[PDB]
Amino acid sequence: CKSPGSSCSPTSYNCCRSCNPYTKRCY
Repeated sequence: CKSPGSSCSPTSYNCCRSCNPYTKRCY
């Protein structure tokens, strides 16, 4: 995954804790 806080794409949700759609950053 991507680490929390990290610059990610909203729709792919490619974080361990989902990508915040508004900020492009993992919860």
